Amino acid sequence: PRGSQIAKEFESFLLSHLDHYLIPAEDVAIFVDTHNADHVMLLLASNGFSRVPVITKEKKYVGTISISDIMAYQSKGQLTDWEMAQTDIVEMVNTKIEPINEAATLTAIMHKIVDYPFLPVISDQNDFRGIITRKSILKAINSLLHDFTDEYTITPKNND
Amino acid sequence: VPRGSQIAKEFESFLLSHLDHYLIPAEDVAIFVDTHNADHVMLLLASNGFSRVPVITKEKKYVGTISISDIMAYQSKGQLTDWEMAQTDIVEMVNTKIEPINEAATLTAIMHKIVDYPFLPVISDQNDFRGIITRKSILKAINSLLHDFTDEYTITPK
Ligand SMILES: [Pt+2]
Ligand SMILES: [Pt+2]
Repeated sequence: PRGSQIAKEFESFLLSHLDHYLIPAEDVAIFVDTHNADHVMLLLASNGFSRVPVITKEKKYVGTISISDIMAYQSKGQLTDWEMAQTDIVEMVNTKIEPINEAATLTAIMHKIVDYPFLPVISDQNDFRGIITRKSILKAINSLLHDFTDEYTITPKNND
Repeated sequence: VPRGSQIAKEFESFLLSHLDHYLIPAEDVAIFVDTHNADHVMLLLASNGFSRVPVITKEKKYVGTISISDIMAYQSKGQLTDWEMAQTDIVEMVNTKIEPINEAATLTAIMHKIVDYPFLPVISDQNDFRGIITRKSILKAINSLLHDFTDEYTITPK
């Protein structure tokens, strides 16, 4: 059979704080597929971002990029610094984090946010809608842990 | 004890009794020593997939954290040459912004602090490094809470 779902009461409460875990595309730092390998490497080391979403000039999701992705590509094809200043990031884009849909179940988001630091949210047409981070989920989880008892009563159950 | 807004005692009880393994021990956490040369640390951080790593002393005592952005910022601050950077240990570029939590910290405080930082170094009263609590390990426990809380508890509308 299929696995367990999160309690309907928890899913109901968290869906009243949707604004918290979904971070819109306009508030998320991104790189374009046509951007320079060396330039985004210098930028990733200055900003100190583990990995950043890569999108196209028409705002469509491509993958993610990190310093370790660029550095692995440099070793793989023995590319010099001058050659890296002429290479776009399309060729070294990480596609391991499978993007979730806008209509994803909160039970799936909770399972996937454990595995990845962030989940890119896309439309059925692959338009980058934004990201869901471990931090934004924990903000909503924190409100749940403090305010769940405002609309709900929890009583212990004895199974013995 | 005049405590403020606390997490529900039922949630705190469940998280403490079933999945208290969110306190990743010091033996399972990758670390750097404060004497490790900056360039080799930078090369290691760029080879492995790590945003920032805890820095402990030779005597397993907490010092701070290190990231590529910490080393690179120190390099431009003093426009240091690559041979000057080779001799340099990471203890001069260490990041002490993440204030370590105590072993005796409340779960309510851990939950407020894990939102702010990707991980919380857990230390003793003598600053002995005990391990870390990550956003990932907290989310594993939170996931078990969201699925199995109703095993020992009944939730009814108020
Ligand atoms: Pt690099
Ligand atoms: Pt560097």
